[PDB]
Amino acid sequence: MDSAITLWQFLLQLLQKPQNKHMICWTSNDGQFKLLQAEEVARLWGIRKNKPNMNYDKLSRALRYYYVKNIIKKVNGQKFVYKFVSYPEILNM
DNA sequence: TACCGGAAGT
DNA sequence: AACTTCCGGT
Ligand SMILES: [Zn+2]
Ligand SMILES: [Zn+2]
Repeated sequence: MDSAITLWQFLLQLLQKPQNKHMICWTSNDGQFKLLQAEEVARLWGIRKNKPNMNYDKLSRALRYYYVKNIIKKVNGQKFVYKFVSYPEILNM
């Protein structure tokens, strides 16, 4: 009985609340964001999905799977920085 | 330590 | 399917 929330939706959720700006913030006005506190975001994700051993290593692997899906891409040469391929298009399905 | 995609588990 | 868990190579 966990949250049916998706990982990219969960990130979008954190990005909506100022309370989480210290751990994840927007770095552009076109979908780019940065995991300021990557392990903290990962622990939060594990609590949500009920995976106590969740860490940034495995969360990042999930993000890498989004490259193929064209949901999220990596911002090359910028640690912890990623970009939503089509934000906010992904919010008006 | 970050990032990457293959392979297998849930 | 959408991750989760490992692994070895850049
Ligand atoms: Zn639209
Ligand atoms: Zn390794």
